[PDB]
Amino acid sequence: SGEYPTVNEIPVGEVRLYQIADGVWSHIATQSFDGAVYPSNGLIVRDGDELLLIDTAWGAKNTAALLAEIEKQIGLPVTRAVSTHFHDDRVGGVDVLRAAGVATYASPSTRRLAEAEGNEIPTHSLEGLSSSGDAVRFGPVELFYPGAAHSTDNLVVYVPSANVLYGGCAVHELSSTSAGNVADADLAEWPTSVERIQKHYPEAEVVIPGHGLPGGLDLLQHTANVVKAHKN
Ligand SMILES: C[C@@H](c1cccc2c(-c3ccc(NS(C)(=O)=O)c(C#N)c3)c(C(=O)O)[nH]c12)N1C[C@]2(C[C@@H](CN)C2)OC1=O
Ligand SMILES: [Zn+2]
Ligand SMILES: [Zn+2]
Repeated sequence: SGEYPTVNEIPVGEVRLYQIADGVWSHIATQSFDGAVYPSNGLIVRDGDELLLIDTAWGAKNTAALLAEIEKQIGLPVTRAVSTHFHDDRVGGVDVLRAAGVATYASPSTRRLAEAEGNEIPTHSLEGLSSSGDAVRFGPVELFYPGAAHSTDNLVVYVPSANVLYGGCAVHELSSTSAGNVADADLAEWPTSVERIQKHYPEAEVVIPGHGLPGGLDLLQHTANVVKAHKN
């Protein structure tokens, strides 16, 4: 009924959308992994009479449900998708997208990691993102590579029309006490990568984490704090 939707409010398999700003929504779904249930976010950005999708809904059936939810709520076609790192909460569902006629994109780093680990593989390579601090335009967003953090390949996405910063899994929600799933992380580089984000996007108004509630710029500092403390 209007609040940001949370893990116990979304059965696995169902997707909800949340309006962030004019022409910007997040998508929220839930999935089981290793016997626990987790929420996760992605982004939808209006691109004229089409939509750009950022990240899958964490699984094939969730991603089909995402497409159906977008058709219900928005009614414009998803034409392109970008995955912001190689994990299943970002690429699981790319096969569904690709069979729905969505052109799927990720960095070469993400593509290599996905292939090596047996995750679904976006079709198209995003060049120009291989050095920390790199940025490229993609439709109505800017893609930015901050350096290694949650994963070595993680990208962030900025919506300049709305000052929306989608941090993906390099950014944690304010209620987080722990640094999430750190299996593939670089805890030592993570704070430096967050500081690059802070420097590059000082006018962000909304910050969206990869999992959990959006907020403001404080999510960035909070993330740096929790990662440093976890590493400690
Ligand atoms: C698919 C993905 C994955 C799965 C399960 C949970 C998470 C989480 C995560 C964990 C705790 C959280 N909150 S909590 C402490 O319970 O309160 C929250 C929240 N909100 C989010 C994240 C994240 O932090 O981004 N990602 C996850 N994978 C899997 C894996 C690849 C590797 C195996 N080779 C392990 O690494 C990874 O990230
Ligand atoms: Zn991840
Ligand atoms: Zn994640």
